[PDB]
Amino acid sequence: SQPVAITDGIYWVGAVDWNIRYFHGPAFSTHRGTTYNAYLIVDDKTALVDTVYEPFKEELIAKLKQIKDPVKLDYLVVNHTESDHAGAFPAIMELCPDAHVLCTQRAFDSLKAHYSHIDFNYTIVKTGTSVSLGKRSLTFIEAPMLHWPDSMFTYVPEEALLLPNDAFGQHIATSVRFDDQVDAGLIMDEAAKYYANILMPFSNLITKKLDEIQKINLAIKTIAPSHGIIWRKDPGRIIEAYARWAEGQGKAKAVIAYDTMWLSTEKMAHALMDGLVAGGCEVKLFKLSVSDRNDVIKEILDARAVLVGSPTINNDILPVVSPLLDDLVGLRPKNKVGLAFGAYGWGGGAQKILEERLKAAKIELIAEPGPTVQWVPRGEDLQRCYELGRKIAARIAD
Amino acid sequence: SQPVAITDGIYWVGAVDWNIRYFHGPAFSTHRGTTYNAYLIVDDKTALVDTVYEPFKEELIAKLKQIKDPVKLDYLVVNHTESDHAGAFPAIMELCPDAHVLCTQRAFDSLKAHYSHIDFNYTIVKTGTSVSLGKRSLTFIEAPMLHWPDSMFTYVPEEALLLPNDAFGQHIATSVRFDDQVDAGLIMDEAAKYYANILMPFSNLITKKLDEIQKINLAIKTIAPSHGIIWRKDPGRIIEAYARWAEGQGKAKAVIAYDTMWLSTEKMAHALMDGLVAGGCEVKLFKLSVSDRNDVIKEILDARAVLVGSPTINNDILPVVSPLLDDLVGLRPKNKVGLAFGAYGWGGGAQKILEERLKAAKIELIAEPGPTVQWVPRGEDLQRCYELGRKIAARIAD
Ligand SMILES: Cc1cc2nc3c(=O)[nH]c(=O)nc-3n(C[C@H](O)[C@H](O)[C@H](O)COP(=O)(O)O)c2cc1C
Ligand SMILES: Cc1cc2nc3c(=O)[nH]c(=O)nc-3n(C[C@H](O)[C@H](O)[C@H](O)COP(=O)(O)O)c2cc1C
Ligand SMILES: [Zn+2]
Ligand SMILES: [Zn+2]
Ligand SMILES: [Zn+2]
Ligand SMILES: [Zn+2]
Repeated sequence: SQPVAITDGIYWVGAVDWNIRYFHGPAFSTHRGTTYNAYLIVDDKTALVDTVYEPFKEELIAKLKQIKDPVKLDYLVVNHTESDHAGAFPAIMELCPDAHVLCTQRAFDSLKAHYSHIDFNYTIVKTGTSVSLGKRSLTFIEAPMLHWPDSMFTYVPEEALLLPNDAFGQHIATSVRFDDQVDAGLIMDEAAKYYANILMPFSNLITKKLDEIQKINLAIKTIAPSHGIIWRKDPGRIIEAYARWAEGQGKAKAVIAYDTMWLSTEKMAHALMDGLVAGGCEVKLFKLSVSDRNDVIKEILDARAVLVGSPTINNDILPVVSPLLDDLVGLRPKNKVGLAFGAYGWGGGAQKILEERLKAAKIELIAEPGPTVQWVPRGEDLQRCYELGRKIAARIAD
Repeated sequence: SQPVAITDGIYWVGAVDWNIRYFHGPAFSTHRGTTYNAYLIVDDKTALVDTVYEPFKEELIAKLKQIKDPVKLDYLVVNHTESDHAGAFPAIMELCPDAHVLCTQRAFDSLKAHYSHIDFNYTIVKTGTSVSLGKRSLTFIEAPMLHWPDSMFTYVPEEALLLPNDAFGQHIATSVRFDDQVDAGLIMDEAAKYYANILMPFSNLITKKLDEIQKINLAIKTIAPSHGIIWRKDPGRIIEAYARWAEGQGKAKAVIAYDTMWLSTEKMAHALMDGLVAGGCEVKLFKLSVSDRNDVIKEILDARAVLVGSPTINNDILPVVSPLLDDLVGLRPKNKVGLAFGAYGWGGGAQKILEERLKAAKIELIAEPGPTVQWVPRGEDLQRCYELGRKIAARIAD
């Protein structure tokens, strides 16, 4: 209800969403809700950075009024136009028709598309352009595909404050606002779940952007994303993390996701696992119909190996295994080795589909024609899987 | 606990599984449990038809012993070798090592695969072979792929009793055993849920099989499946139902399955629905992340149109929509018209995938390049969808 000062004249005026359990419709599971972060920079001219998810506009406005009532607003920065950040645009614009919009070109197009019927003053910004607010100013950095084509970060020189919008955020609801008021390991895990499910496909763009920021030698003292905690005590940690994740070196870990109807594919999953562990490798095993897809993807970000298994039903794979596969193809895991496996009763069919989809995700099969078994595994069948797991372990070496 | 007599000398000795909520691993959802039906025919020689899911072997044996304790068993018929019916094979075979197995060739192969280490006396049966038990006898009818390659039905002429194993069954748990002690509409619906998710792919085989039985002019006075209620009062209904479902004529109904992240695909689903309803069509609308895939498939059995929609995320379809698509390809719905639709932000990509998978399920698209919208629908966009729903209605005619 109350705004929170990041420093004098700079306030967090977002909204906390405790009860939301799924983001992007079904796409992302938020076991602990999330927040919609918006920032108010007060000066000779005052600027509001991003807005809020439409259902929380009241909270935005109520917080704005707590800093200064008749909401002033000279500039309204729109770093991103998805709905969780631009949904309260009509309301804010209605509250200050004179507000000057600062956004990218693609942003401007999106904004006219999602709202039209709303006229407003503006200026398309590009990497490097800068507006002054008086004592402080805000410069911009275009971030195409650093989630969306319209994406961009805002930087406040005078304070070394970076406002990347989605980048560096984590989906978590707390009444506390800063990284130093939260458990280090828990918040870094949320951050990884975030990266893995949203930024994984743009890993190469992340390093490029990180380097650009590195060259220009930008001083970053605090990072305020659009979701979650504000990295005020140690931005370095999250920046180093993004670099490692985007590089994709990985860790000597393997994720095995699968499902079964009568346990044979499971017995194979188990043997494969034993081989992987014997080869000195950490293993995470997921029975998909009982695990969270986003929690599985998060584990894959650091894994060097991804094994997926399934029996064949009606000459296809088991439908619970589909989500993970189409999600992998779209997320484009970088630098991963893999394997498909599973049982069958007569003709088979799921193995082709599994290898097809795994290759479409650019994951290199450690073995064209993966382990397959008819009806039930026998001693040598499980032994072969064990050896295979041992092979994968040797390659994921480290 | 107690066996139930179907008629003197013929008893139901199966087990009721009240708490199972998912069958075939994740594949089939059993909102109300299921049962594993097995029958004991007593005569000069006594025969047991099918056994029971391994975890319920004690109930089987306990029931057998209440009929006659030293379990006698001269013949053990194995109509089907999946585990829900042959899981207690070891235990029965160890209780009567001399039992004579009567099964198909493919059954015999499966049996040696899933068990080996168990030898038993037997005789491969074919359509027409018949064994006598004294006063009554049992004749067999091979039923390849009427679910499994090893499937077959058992017929007891003296009583006009058909024991089809899975065919004609329904996944439902009740303490009552017969169709006349259950609501007609509820049991027929469960029967349809069953047919749609298991038998839909073999609808052509179903009519052939129904015809062969028709010509041979078999007197069926009672049908005792391997799951659910026993059709003892009106076998006709369930046989006529299978005929109509297998035929695939359908009904003037349309199923629309979809999901969205921001509501545009939903608004399109809505428009398409209005057109379909305006054209005199019944419509079932399913938001996939909140509906039961099996419940959705059941509705498609009767539908003449199947519309599937999805926005595009990372150049792919939304992962929640995958299960239904791969399940439709494998189930091969007979004689269906369809359409794919959805929104997108820039490049698109889900429409291609949707149409491909829809074709792969041999569903005739009522329009290659289905309705697609960028960002949000505008008036003409929804109008167009409305017209399309209107068009499909016209074809679904009736
Ligand atoms: C409804 C159902 C449909 C099936 N369809 C096929 C099929 O099309 N092709 C095949 O080769 N096996 C088929 N099977 C057999 C399974 O692939 C086989 O039983 C396997 O051992 C099960 O693997 P699991 O124990 O890992 O679940 C089917 C089994 C069931 C229950
Ligand atoms: C995480 C996320 C990833 C996206 N990826 C793509 C993409 O690869 N290609 C595209 O054309 N649009 C993409 N979009 C844009 C959506 O397709 C677009 O916003 C659409 O309007 C959402 O459909 P809906 O309102 O039915 O949920 C993406 C949107 C989000 C939120
Ligand atoms: Zn409040
Ligand atoms: Zn082990
Ligand atoms: Zn009991
Ligand atoms: Zn309406």
